Amino acid sequence: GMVDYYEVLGVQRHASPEDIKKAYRKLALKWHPDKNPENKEEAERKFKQVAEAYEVLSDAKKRDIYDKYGKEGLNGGGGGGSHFDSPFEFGFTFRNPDDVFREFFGGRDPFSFDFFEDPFEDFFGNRRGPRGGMGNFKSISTSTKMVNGRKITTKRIVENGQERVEVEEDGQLKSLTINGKEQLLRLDNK
Repeated sequence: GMVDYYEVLGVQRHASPEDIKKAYRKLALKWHPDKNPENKEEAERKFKQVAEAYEVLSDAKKRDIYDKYGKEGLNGGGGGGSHFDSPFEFGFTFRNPDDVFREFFGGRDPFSFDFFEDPFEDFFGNRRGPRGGMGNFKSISTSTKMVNGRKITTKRIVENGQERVEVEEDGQLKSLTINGKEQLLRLDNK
């Protein structure tokens, strides 16, 4: 009948490889972890499914199998009674969906721009930019002590060459300094 991966892509069984590429790219954005983190439940599940769907469905070796079977799947060739040459299952494991998207996109929004959607030009940091960026951290020094029953924690965080000191008391930020310039926390109403 049809291959379930088509339903994952949201297309018809007669969709071309190029149309598979379309759905793949579109859904890569649509259900991207950073696109819809609010519904991470539906997003994660479908996002990962898309990885599998694309990789397998787009494989000519699997298409050969599907053509033999008639898109029947379970023992399709036997049920249909077909006689075509096809590749065999050799105990192949499942691939990390994240690695799939890493290969083809880099784990990033397919429809993003390096000149317009610059991660390092984002006040809020909703483009995988600095301020919590992986590989951007040089070194973090953490030291905690007890003062009059109070938990005093000081963190020296170096990121992108910039140093910021964070001093907390019982889990509450008391002082914050950036490159020797103390910032006023009273301005932070987030």
